[PDB]
Amino acid sequence: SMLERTINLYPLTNYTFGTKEPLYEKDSSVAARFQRMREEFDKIGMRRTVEGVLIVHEHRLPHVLLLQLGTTFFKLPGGELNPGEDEVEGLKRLMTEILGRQDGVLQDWVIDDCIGNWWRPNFEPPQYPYIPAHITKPKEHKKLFLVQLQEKALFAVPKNYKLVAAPLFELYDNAPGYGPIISSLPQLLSRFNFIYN
Amino acid sequence: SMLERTINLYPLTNYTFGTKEPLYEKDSSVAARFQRMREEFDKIGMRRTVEGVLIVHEHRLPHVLLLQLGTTFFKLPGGELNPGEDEVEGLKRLMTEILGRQDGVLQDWVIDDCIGNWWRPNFEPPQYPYIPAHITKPKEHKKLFLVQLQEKALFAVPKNYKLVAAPLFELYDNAPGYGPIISSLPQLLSRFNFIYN
Ligand SMILES: C[C@@]1(Cc2cc(-c3ccccc3)no2)NC(=O)CC1=O
Ligand SMILES: C[C@@]1(Cc2cc(-c3ccccc3)no2)NC(=O)CC1=O
Ligand SMILES: [Zn+2]
Ligand SMILES: [Zn+2]
Ligand SMILES: [Zn+2]
Ligand SMILES: [Zn+2]
Repeated sequence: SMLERTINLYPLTNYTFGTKEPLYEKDSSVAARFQRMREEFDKIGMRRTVEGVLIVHEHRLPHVLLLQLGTTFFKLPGGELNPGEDEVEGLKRLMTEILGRQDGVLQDWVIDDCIGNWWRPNFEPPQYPYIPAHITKPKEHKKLFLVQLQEKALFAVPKNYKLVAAPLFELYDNAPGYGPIISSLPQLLSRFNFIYN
Repeated sequence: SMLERTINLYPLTNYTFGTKEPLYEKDSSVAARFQRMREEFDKIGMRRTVEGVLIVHEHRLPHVLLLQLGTTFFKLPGGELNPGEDEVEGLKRLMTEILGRQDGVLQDWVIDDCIGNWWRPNFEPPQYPYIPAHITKPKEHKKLFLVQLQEKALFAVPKNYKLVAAPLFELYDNAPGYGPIISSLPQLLSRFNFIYN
């Protein structure tokens, strides 16, 4: 009857958030983003994106680490796989790129849980947790993984981003604030047995 | 990188839906429902409810089996555990009670996946996929399980219910139609690798 995965959470105060050089997006606008998505689809097919969910707590209240581009959109650490790249090795690479330390000490990322899939049917913003009706060639597949943090870690945040610890109640039913993926993280995390260490 | 659970789905046409005597709710109204919930909380503490998600497909389109009380509210097969009752044995008991055959042939329910948790903080309708802030004594804990169906099965539907096969797109973002639990099932099922048999 214990069919739940057990996940160790540690206090937000256990983690050190340093700073490093800005990390710039490949697209300077939504228009460019969808242009490049069109160009790559015609060369190498469906975009494969991976996103990591990193959880901490304070006073046994779970928080998801989000990356805020200045004071704009919130995103999960993650991004685009290269063609032929393993999903898990790819997320470890992208999370090292985004939050990895300047002193070049290896963070040990542990990824043992897929927590969802999202599909983009067109070169447009709408994404669904399923392939919609009549769609044979989705333009993007996004896969979310739960990342088990070590007890303590040093993270280097690119100077152009803020790292925010978002409590679940704030995500819940707040698609306008966070979009349909991050806003459904409370539902997607409810199945886990969190230890508050 | 295959961290997904693999789930066999079969066609809706593989399953036989017979009929049996009505199965009446213990509460004749929302008011009675919350009254009885108050009375039991003071005797035996937090209500423990279990709900099963049974999935089929037609033409590789996944459908969740819902029970419609006449033409009213949609519910998952499930209900209240007795004090000291195992969650999994309890859901098998409740699903036998609701959909079990009249000829008293055993359905073999396979339950290997928790897909979420919901908490009712007050004797009121609101439920959250987490224990809300300042709540030490939640009044109900609801646990959802994915039920792996056999290739073929005979189900006996109580005459006062309809068994509806609901496609995911219809559930998605339709809390008004289905409430916050069923409406978030597409997100909660997205992590599974469905085989369409
Ligand atoms: C190639 C790369 C690498 C990348 C990831 C991030 C990033 C993701 C999440 C939070 C903060 C930063 N910025 O650049 N460039 C892009 O424009 C998308 C992408 O995958
Ligand atoms: C004790 C019991 C048994 C039960 C379950 C169902 C039922 C659930 C889902 C779909 C269709 C029918 N109706 O009665 N009586 C109640 O009033 C709640 C409960 O747990
Ligand atoms: Zn504390
Ligand atoms: Zn795909
Ligand atoms: Zn077919
Ligand atoms: Zn509980």
